[PDB]
Amino acid sequence: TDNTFVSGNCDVVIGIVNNTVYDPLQPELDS
Amino acid sequence: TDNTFVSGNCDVVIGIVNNTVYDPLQPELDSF
Repeated sequence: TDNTFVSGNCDVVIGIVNNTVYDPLQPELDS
Repeated sequence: TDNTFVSGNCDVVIGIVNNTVYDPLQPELDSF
């Protein structure tokens, strides 16, 4: 999430691919 | 907080306005 920014939706970009975006805040709050 | 940064104080800026800056960490801490 720190190397990318959220813009629009996935139905806009032509050729978008699916991958897991790692959020460093999730494991810090879970631990 | 990610779209802006903290510089100076509210009193030293001319024509400055008041608002509520949204902190994305707040809703994440609500579940925590």
